[PDB]
Amino acid sequence: NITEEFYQSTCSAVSKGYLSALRTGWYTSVITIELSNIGTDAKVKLIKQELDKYKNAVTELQLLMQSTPATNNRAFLGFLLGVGSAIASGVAVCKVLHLEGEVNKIKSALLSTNKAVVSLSNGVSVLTFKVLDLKNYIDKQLLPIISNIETVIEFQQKNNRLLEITREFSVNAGVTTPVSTYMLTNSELLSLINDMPITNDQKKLMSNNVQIVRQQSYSIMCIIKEEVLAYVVQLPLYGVIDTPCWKLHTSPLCTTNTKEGSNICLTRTDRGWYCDNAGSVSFFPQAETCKVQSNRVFCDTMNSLTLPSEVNLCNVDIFNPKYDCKIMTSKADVSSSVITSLGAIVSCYGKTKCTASNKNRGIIKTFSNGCDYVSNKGVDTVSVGNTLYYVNKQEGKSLYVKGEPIINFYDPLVFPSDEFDASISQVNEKINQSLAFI
Amino acid sequence: NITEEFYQSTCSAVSKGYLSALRTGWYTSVITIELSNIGTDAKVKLIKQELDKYKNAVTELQLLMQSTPATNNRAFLGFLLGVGSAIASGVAVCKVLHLEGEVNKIKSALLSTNKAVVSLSNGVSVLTFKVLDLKNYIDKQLLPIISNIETVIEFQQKNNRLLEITREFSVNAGVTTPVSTYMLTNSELLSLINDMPITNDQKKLMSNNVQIVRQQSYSIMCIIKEEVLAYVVQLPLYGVIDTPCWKLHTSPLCTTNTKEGSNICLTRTDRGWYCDNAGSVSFFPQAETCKVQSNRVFCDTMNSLTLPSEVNLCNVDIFNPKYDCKIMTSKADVSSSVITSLGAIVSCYGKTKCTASNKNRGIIKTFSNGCDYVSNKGVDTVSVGNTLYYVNKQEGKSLYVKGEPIINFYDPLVFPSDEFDASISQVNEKINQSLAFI
Amino acid sequence: NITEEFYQSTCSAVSKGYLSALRTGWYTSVITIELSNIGTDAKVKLIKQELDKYKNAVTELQLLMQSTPATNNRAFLGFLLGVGSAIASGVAVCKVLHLEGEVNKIKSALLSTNKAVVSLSNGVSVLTFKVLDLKNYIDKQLLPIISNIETVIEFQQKNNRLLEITREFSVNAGVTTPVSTYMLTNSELLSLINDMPITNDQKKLMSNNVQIVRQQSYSIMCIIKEEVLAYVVQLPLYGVIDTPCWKLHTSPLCTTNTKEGSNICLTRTDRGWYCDNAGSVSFFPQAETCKVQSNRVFCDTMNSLTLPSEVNLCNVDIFNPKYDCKIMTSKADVSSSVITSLGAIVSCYGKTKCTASNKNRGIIKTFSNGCDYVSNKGVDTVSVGNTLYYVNKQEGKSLYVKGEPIINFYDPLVFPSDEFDASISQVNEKINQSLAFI
Ligand SMILES: Cc1ccc(O)c(Cn2c(NC3CCN(CCN)CC3)nc3c(C)cccc32)n1
Ligand code: NI
Ligand code: NI
Ligand code: NI
Repeated sequence: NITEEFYQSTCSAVSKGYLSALRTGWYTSVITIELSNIGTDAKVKLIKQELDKYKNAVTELQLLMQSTPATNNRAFLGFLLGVGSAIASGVAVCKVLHLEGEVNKIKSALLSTNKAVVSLSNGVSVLTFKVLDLKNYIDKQLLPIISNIETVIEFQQKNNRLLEITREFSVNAGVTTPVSTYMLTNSELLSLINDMPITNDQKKLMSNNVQIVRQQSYSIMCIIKEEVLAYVVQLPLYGVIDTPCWKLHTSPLCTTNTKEGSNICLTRTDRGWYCDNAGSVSFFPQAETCKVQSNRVFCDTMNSLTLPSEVNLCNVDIFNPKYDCKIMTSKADVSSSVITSLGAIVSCYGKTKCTASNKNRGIIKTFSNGCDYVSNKGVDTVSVGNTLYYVNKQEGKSLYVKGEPIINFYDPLVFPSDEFDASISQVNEKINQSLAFI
Repeated sequence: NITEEFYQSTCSAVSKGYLSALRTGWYTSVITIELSNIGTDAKVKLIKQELDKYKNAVTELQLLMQSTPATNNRAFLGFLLGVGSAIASGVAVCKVLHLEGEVNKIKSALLSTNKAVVSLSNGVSVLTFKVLDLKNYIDKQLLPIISNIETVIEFQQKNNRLLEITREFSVNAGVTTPVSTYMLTNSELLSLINDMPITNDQKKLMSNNVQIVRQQSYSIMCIIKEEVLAYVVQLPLYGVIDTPCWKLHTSPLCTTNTKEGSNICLTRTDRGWYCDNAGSVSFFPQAETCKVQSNRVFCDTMNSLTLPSEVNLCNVDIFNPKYDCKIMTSKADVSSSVITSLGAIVSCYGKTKCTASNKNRGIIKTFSNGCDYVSNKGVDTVSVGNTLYYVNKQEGKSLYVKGEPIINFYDPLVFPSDEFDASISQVNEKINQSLAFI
Repeated sequence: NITEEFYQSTCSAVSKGYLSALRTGWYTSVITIELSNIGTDAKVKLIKQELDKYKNAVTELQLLMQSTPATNNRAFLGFLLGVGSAIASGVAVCKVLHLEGEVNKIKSALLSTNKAVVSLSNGVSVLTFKVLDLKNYIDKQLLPIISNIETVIEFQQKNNRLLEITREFSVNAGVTTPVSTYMLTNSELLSLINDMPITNDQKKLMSNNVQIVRQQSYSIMCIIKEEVLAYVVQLPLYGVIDTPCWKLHTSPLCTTNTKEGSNICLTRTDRGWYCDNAGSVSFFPQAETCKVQSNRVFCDTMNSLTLPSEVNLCNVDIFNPKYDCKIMTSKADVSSSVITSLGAIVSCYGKTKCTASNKNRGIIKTFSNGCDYVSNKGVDTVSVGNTLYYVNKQEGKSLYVKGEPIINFYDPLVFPSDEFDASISQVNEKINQSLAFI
């Protein structure tokens, strides 16, 4: 049940009713492909051509794995975030696979089965998968060599996966995300998730959202040694599930004076996704880092700040004494809209045409200067200047919470007009300094 | 006919002569694939293997469509933009396809033809396409079952499109962009555009720029129901065509005093693409959101601000009284270049080596400290410090408009040196306050 | 030998021991595919179907090349960078290939061989490659037409490369990066690099890092004329190799007073990669633009500033008189971590739980309020609030350099709390102004 409240006083809107799925950790599995260490007619020539693609793929992956895997790591409020190393857990597992005897343990565990748990030498208990046995196919079906065309067809089919895995790694420098169906087919991933040491709620959540799991996973090319090709697939652990989440939408709140350039603006800067988490609130300032599936929101705690739950008071009383609510100030009174979950915020200033329309009937509301809001019931589009926005047509109730725009409480003569990483208190602090000198 | 003017007074350059193609709206088409609801030798075994890939693909897409489609939406002057919901129109059409009887209308309309217009239950008139009839192939060619190898080959060819469509959706969570040739082949797209309810100028523009149309389109996986696979392809509507566009390039303008750290800088912040549109100017602050093809510039109005055409006065008189031109200030006198359409802006400060070269002859100009410009006639590269820039070799005339750098009109002692979202008036406003106290 | 030093005084850490590979220029090669200008049974029907895919691909590429190739160009300290035109060199070479007689020279040079150097009409000496002769296959093997199935199989294999090259160009508007194995196979690229007019150190570096070369290259679709398909592959020139590089990591340094909101913060803004280069330092403010492979760091000089080597003094004495070290100030005392090459910086403020753990033993350190650091020896994870960071497990020694946090030297009453593009001197300059008025 999605709902939404718009706050006329602060030109912001909160969408409630979502359930969390937060990636809090990683699980590393080792996916393996067993390799073969190895007068012409037309059908044998096609076999030699496909066999050469196989050798080249192996040679290509071996040349690729002469270097340690790595990505590119750093050194509205997104600049406040820290800097992780996303594949550091997978790379550490991959580093263990280079120790002597380590690959042999995996090779031995997968001798009689395709699915095995192996505890590596450093105590890490990883699930191991043999997804393709090219050794057994090439040795039992191609080493006999003249032959037939159904072997040519079948060999192209079994080799194609190796060639595609190699292509993906070649244009991604050994590290891919999302994890394609060549790295792990849909059935392999589902059975991997089923055999995973996770709870029953996590298995259902991951199985019902495999496409999201793929986007939150990495495939890390690891080693080719002793006829074994191994890459680490690093899967999300969802350690926070089904807690309340809400999306804060903000838009500029300006005065609407007639004289151009005499207008002052403020904007709440704490927009993003918010999820209750372990007694605090996980705040994701760049809401584009989260993916929404029905009422479930998938985020990654690496792109979050951990905040006191009092941050929610900015939505009811931005002047509350318990949390210093974050705002920016400006003079730029430019018009724009923010499409919310259940409606649209319109910040209409100057001489801009701002309307809301219905498909069949056309314009049904003309906005006046200021910040205003329309629900998605009976509305299909919104227009701000030359920009047409379609609104979301999801079901749910909106509440318009009336209140005076807080920008009216500020005297333009002492208003600090270029504050970015600011708050209610910092702006009051600067006002009182300009007031002292006059 | 592309032309360019450089303004020495403000360290900026405008490239004129371009024609617009602005995505103002969306058109939603429903693309359908008709599905089949269904002792071994070598050729039959290959058929069973390909048939299993088909079942798995269907099963995979069905598991994928258990959730509502969505992307990731937000909550130099790009921070001023609003926030749309790019696939909200497609998702709304897709939501209608889940109503009872809706899929049946599409199935019936496409019974005797592959191209049909269907008015959905909510009055939306959508064009509908059947691009692949796997039902008829599997039922009339594979249900008879021993057989031959040309059936194995042909079935792999017809099934491959379904498998690739499924792969794309699987690593993109049901929403792809650009729209690949598997979603819609080049011929299907061209005939879709031809049968579209659009003007003749729009049909020619889209047909001559299909690769751009692909990049501005989305494919939204929708429903598998009653042996019909349907995905919505959401195509751009170019409601603004052939209006004048120009690209504003800006670069830092600093004083060139000898004492390090005594220099003050300003930079015009209104760089981006500008297109005349419906009596105003559509401003795209993140010029990387537009794609240039010859003299045609393709943009998306969702990444624009609608501005008074008086904003063009900042290029002739930055101190004009009709528009408050946007600038930032700093002390960071770092060297850099901006490659323009027809030349290069060089901001050379401190001890940096800045030159312009020709392929055959080498260095032909050494820049002195300040902001300067060179046309692309006779120039192939520009070097600022350890950075080599190739210049664009497109044809067209540049004009160097002489004038005193406006940074010279500012007294460094009262110059506000960390203004970002500022303007000419805001900076004068702050100067007069620091002047009052001294 | 990677090493790291943490500076408690400034909440920053430097990772030393890396070797550079800086793309300083571009090399343009012309890759060519020779084209053919051209009652049914089952095997001939499959041949006609594959032949139609071939015609459509040619027709598609011809329609694509009716426009000039282009990308999307612009107009912590990344905003200081200039703006290049990445494919301007390739596009210029491609423009020459449209002059009359130019394609014929290439066609003639590659008549008896697949590898040739051709000097174009404007004096550019480009290496030219014929990677696929579909003309000779279609004319000598398919123009004879009933036939066999091994021809159907072989023709699908030889045509597939053309179809995939066409797909890539179709969803990328004629410009791809990275350069896939369809544009240039691994062997073709290696032999291209070997025949390149570059030094022996550059050949080894590029050959041992082809996957990185691919990511730093572009493929530019160019011309279809006189049965020749030509695209320009634009390869990086690494003109700076094996100079020292180091990564600067920064994190917020705040006071740790008990009263909420009374804390002041500063953060060094000069984080990024740094490489010695030609007497200066190449600074890459967006460290995600560089790719690390073992101890080699690959960057692109287009995303760099050229700085005096004195910028390194900010790591030893941020108050040094030779370079004005860049900082930002704020009041936002939010907790976060920065994962470094060999450890983790923890900025722990307020009521946040901050710990460091080992896989087997659990929590081994609890951080107190302030900025602190832990090496990756014996540490596997770090937790700041609800965010778990895995640390990098690479080998190397860390040094903890003790010193008083410089934030303690600032009186909060005159501390400028919203400076972004600031420096040590600018902040002192503002403090002395607020001090004068009190
Ligand atoms: C890329 C970039 C470059 C330069 C820069 O500053 C910023 C940060 N920044 C500031 N900074 C403020 C400005 C005035 N302040 C002066 C105190 N009266 C100083 C620091 N205002 C901003 C606004 C409004 C929008 C987006 C970013 C903003 N980002
Ligand atoms: Ni829209
Ligand atoms: Ni360049
Ligand atoms: Ni991590």
